Amino acid sequence: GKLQDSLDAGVGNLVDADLAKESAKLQSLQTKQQLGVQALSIANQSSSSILSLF
Amino acid sequence: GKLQDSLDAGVGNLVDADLAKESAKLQSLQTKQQLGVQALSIANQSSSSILSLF
Repeated sequence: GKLQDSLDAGVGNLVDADLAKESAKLQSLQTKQQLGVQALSIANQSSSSILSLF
Repeated sequence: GKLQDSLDAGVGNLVDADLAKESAKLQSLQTKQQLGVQALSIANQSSSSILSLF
């Protein structure tokens, strides 16, 4: 029984993720995605300024 | 008659338990069991703290 518990703990050490770090990574990536969307939206508009020259 | 009495006394010396110590160990182990149940119940709650971070 003790050996089976040790094997289960070892599997958990191998594959289980640390959700506390993921809680910060998620919010950081959401903010980064919003700024990326806004930057691409600003980038789309570059051609519109040429109309002013004619 | 005396020899049979001595044989019975020797058997009792070999196998009979000393209940005076058992009376103390019983209460000590009941307290130990209560604390073990409470400690395991505390340990079951480790996953609840993760929910607060999301």
